[PDB]
Amino acid sequence: MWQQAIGDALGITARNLKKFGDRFPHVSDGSNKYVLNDNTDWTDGFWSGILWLCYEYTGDEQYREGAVRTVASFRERLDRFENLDHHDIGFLYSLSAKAQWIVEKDESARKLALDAADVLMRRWRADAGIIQAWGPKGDPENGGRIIIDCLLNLPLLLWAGEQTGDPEYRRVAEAHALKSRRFLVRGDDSSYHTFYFDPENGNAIRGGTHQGNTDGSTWTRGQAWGIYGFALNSRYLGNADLLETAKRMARHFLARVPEDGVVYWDFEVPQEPSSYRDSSASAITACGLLEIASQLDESDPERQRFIDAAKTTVTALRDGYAERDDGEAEGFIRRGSYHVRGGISPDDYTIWGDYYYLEALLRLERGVTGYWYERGR
Repeated sequence: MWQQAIGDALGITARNLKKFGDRFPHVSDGSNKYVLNDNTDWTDGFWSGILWLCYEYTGDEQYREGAVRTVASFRERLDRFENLDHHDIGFLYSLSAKAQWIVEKDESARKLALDAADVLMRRWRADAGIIQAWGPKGDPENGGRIIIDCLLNLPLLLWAGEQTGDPEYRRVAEAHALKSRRFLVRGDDSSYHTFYFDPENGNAIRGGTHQGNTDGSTWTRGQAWGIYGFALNSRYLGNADLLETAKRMARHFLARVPEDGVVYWDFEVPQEPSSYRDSSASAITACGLLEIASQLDESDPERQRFIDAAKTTVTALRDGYAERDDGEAEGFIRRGSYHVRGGISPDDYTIWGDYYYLEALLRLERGVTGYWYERGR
């Protein structure tokens, strides 16, 4: 049921590793080819994650060697602080360095992830009680702004806290998660993409976005980050309120899934075929649904409901969006969208969409849960 889907991903990945060399895929732009970078964006970790997932599934050394090389690249990136003055250190290092520690207990990789967690900790703004998402400290524009995507960067901090025994990691992560719940999540279970606070006292100013259709709309990837994000923090914090929020956001998302089973880029624009989609949002949600289900009691009927919804989503992605390994295609799923309003790769491969699609497949087929937290823990 999932073997063929994984098989195509494995083949595409093997081909890509040989073609990309030491460079990293980010997104495609009008073709079946990825545009690469030299480990300078916020998405490089997803490539590492894909490599580790392929290794876990196959045991094929080619994937491990590729992943190990990306980890070496990440050490170099951290030690020269190249484009890391933002909150995405989690996406970057949880899926690469922490991932290697989770996969084979490599002490060097563990150290690198810990070093990265320290740099992320400096994104915390005590006066505002939030982790600053973008820009330098005190930035007039984004100095007191949080983004819902940040929930996925907290796992690195939480993991580090459990590794070191330093209570500050969890304190900072928990505060940010709770602040995100109160101000990013809406009363109808939808969500804002970003939220602004007064840098001086942390008081709420307003919610808004630059990637969703409007400040009051529902950017689907943003909603997806909430679903998986609140569920991941729920696990680490044993916080029932965050799990409840994950469930609420998931139900909201599920009720707005179109006919073919894959969402449009925003829930509040006409849900019409000529409109852009965001396969990555559906991929992220599939993982979030499975994560939520894993935290529910086996006697809870909604548990199997979410599991089945995740399966339906992955099948929808496979059937209508997945690329077959035709020796040319470089992405797993089509029609992801980076920045629709900005006209940036609105109908393309997204390395994060590819990563979550594969993580969902690995979860369903092997019970492999990715690299957000330790296994059997």
